Amino acid sequence: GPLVPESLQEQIQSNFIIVIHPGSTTLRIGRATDTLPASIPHVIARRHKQQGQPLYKDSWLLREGLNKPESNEQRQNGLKMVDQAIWSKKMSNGTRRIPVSPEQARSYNKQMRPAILDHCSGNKWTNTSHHPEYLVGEEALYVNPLDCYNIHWPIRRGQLNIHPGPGGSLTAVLADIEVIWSHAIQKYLEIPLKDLKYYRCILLIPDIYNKQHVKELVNMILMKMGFSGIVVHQESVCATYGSGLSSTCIVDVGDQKTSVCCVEDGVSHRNTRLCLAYGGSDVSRCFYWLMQRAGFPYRECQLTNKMDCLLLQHLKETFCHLDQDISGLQDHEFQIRHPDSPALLYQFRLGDEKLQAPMALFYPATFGIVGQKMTTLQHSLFEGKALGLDKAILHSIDCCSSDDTKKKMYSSILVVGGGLMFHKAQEFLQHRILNKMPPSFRRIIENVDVITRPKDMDPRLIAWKGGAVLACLDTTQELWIYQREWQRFGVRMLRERAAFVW
Ligand SMILES: Nc1ncnc2c1ncn2[C@@H]1O[C@H](COP(=O)(O)OP(=O)(O)OP(=O)(O)O)[C@@H](O)[C@H]1O
Ligand SMILES: [Cl-]
Ligand SMILES: [Mg+2]
Repeated sequence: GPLVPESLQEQIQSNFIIVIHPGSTTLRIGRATDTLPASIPHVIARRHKQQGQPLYKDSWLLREGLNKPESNEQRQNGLKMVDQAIWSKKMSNGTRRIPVSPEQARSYNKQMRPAILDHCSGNKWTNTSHHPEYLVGEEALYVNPLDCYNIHWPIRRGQLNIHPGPGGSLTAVLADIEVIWSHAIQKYLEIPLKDLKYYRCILLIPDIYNKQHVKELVNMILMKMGFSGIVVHQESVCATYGSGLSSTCIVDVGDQKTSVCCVEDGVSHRNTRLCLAYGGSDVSRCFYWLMQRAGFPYRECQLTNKMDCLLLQHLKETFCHLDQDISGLQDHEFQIRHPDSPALLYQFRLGDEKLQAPMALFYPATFGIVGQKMTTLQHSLFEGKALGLDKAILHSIDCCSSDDTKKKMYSSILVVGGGLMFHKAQEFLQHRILNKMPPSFRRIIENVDVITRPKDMDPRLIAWKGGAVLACLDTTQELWIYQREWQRFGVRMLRERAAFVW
């Protein structure tokens, strides 16, 4: 409650604490005093050192296992489960939702031609005339695909993006992280790197984390970048802080990973931890596939193409919904303003695809991913099969030992991150939870409450905000690990001094 005059707010403690929340697609970074953190595409373009090197592009909306022999059938059967769930749920007036045909749409759609809004789109490729060794964030996304740059996303599906080839070693990934993080600090926080010695860092990490990798990051923060101290915490607990819910089931739907777990007073219960290998991006790809069947008028779209991918993400965020009551064929329009093209405006007609795609989050077989580990527990048949979001929430809560805990968890489900930012998502999910949960508890419990915009904030920023909040906490004074303790004892510090059980 200490209100600080503007003449002094650059001198309070939290002005010298940098809060860092990495993501597969977006880095969120800022001073603990910033109201909004900077949001950067967590990506880097690196120049070739020679002529005639093959262009490496990281996968984004594509991933392994989409084209196995079984992929197409699995996709089909999932979409039938989605459809069954859609039909099964009556509309507000109590009637059935009348399905509309993809073919009916296709007929109208591929008579559609784009109009031009402008001769030039108004966007251009990042300029690389001066041969930068690298580019970061949005500048990286806008590198002409024909330029001699490899594109690297240091994080995929919420873990370090290690893979065969250039940029895929642990060391390359760490160097890319450092370059990306350092660039953001100088450019957006406007903090010279030589000054980091006066700063401390709060690093948010996944609920289920990799000890070795966290170790490395901490080493990077303290030793390579020059922060004097650091505090590491799980993004799930931070989410609870940012939202003000001491006890709650937390679900973080990101672009590529979905976390579920139960948190009780700053503690994520290991036995309740689940990580699912899908998120917003999978929905984006699915929506694309559905739209193609409806005669999607942009016919030269490709999933391997960054600009197209931004378009698909955007289309999903504009059209997709989880509202039973929005039905029928609707007339829509969208723009394309890519570099090297005109500003284009497209008419087209969409039906159930707008609802089917987001619901694949509850029927993830729809993604048609075959032969991959899809589910992860904290230190198998259950892993290779993808688990719907609601089943995961339930399963997680069911892994609480106490029943008073469970009462608390069913009663409060917090949903965080961007992945589930669809219209009516809160209601939609609250409805499934009621019907799907154990009926014994459904009675004992006054209501199931799903929270999506707590305090009416941006779900993408809740955890980051919690990180800042964590810096103000009294118990936090004892969490800091400082450079010299690290240089000396290293990993021993985390075992001794981590807020969570290392
Ligand atoms: N209004 C919206 N409607 C639907 N989806 C949205 C909306 N806004 C953002 N998203 C989605 O949120 C996802 C990104 O969420 P977020 O930035 O929390 O992920 P991340 O932290 O980068 O990824 P991860 O947590 O998987 O590592 C993207 O798939 C994006 O399309
Ligand atoms: Cl906000
Ligand atoms: Mg995330």
